[PDB]
Amino acid sequence: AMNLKREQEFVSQYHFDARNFEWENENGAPETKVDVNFQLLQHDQENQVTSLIVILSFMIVFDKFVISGTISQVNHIDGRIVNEPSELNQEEVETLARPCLNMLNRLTYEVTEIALDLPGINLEF
Amino acid sequence: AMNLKREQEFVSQYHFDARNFEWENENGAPETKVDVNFQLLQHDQENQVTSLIVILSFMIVFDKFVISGTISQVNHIDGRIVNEPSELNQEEVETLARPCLNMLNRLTYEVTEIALDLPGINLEF
Repeated sequence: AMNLKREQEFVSQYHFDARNFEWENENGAPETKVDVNFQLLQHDQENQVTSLIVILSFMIVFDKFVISGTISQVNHIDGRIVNEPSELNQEEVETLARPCLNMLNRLTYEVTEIALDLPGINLEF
Repeated sequence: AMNLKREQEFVSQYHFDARNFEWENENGAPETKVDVNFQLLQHDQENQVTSLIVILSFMIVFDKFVISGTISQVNHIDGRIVNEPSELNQEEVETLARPCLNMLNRLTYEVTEIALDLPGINLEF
């Protein structure tokens, strides 16, 4: 089990936009892309803690609309010095991103239910 | 009572953005502005119906974030030719905009509850 201390997850940007098919005719249709990246904040050598920001950025393309933005969370990994965030494995990355991914799922469910007047879309990320 | 036939309300854009105080230091803080405008679609002379689009555009500034976008609804005013939408009075304009305003209130309540982890903000528009 990762020994994580987590700060409050933070929405920097959450955008719902209807697709503009006139614009896409000229410029091409947007593509879905979802990415998790990491910013180092601090290595505490004495206590062996790495503080970083987990950053979830997304553009998710539906038939009629696009969901896009960035959600992030400061995480402290207790008991490990992670020099380069690329050394974290897939399971570690998912664990680190889990609160952000949940935020994305819950905003998307509520916004799509309300905006479309249909049962909410569950991304299940 | 207005004799309205309404089509489904439509979200063109609904954006939540954290304020960028570095950007605002250079560029000035955003200001709240909410506006209702009208696009004529058709005057049906025989049936005496004016079809228009009611367009609610908004930028709403909170301490830490901004809500902005556009929500619209095609309305048909049955029994009246409205040559120039500026001839509608305040009560008529509110009635025409009511579904859009409700959409704005409900998206804002849910998005703020989820994103901020606090009771939803009720705009009460």
